[PDB]
Amino acid sequence: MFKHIIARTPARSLVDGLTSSHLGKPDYAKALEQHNAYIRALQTCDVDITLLPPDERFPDSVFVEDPVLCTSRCAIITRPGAESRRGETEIIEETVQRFYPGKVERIEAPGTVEAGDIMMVGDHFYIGESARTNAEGARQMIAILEKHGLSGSVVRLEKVLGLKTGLAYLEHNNLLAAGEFVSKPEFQDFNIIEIPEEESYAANCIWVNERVIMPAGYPRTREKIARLGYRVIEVDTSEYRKIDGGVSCMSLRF
Repeated sequence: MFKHIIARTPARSLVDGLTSSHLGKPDYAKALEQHNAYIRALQTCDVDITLLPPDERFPDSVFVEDPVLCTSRCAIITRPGAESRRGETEIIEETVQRFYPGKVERIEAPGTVEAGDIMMVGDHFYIGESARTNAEGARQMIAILEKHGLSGSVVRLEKVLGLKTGLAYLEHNNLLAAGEFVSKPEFQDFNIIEIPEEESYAANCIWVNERVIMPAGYPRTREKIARLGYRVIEVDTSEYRKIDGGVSCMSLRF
């Protein structure tokens, strides 16, 4: 159960975010609206929201998910592989302090980590290795998790750019899997829910106090979720999709 959410308002320089596709550039005017709709969605999940102001110096700052990992025992300020984002950790640490007084950790060079590559299952965190999360980084992470009585294995990435890009743990041993992940050994004791190819983007959803927020326009996937009896909530994030961003990326939940 979550009691807090953290989000940051999209910067105008958002059009110059770190994309890796020819999905086109995002429309600030439209993106700013989707974010709002996003927040209003969370306003109905019995959590209190700490909405941070937009910082133009970081296009992708709206993706607070990556900068930090928030656990039930501590918080780990990560270290963004992408340097244009590495500063984001500093503009959020104050908020992190307020919530985790005296219990704040941080990744030190040369290792790097982006919480987007981490999935939280119970007290275990799966850390998929990517271009953004190198071996050293992940190592320190598990090191820290262990320090505070927590665990964290590692997962190997074939196709997907980030861990929670084809996965989503909706609690109750329910996993959303797309692409490779569907048969990845590690998650065979989970109620793997397959996401069809054309809808692989909906593999990135978030479970919030029994409600489940997902991108708008992915019916099939949507169906399966309502199936399980989750109060599904659709939010159009198309403009974030343009820069590999989704519902999980846009917030910290703890």
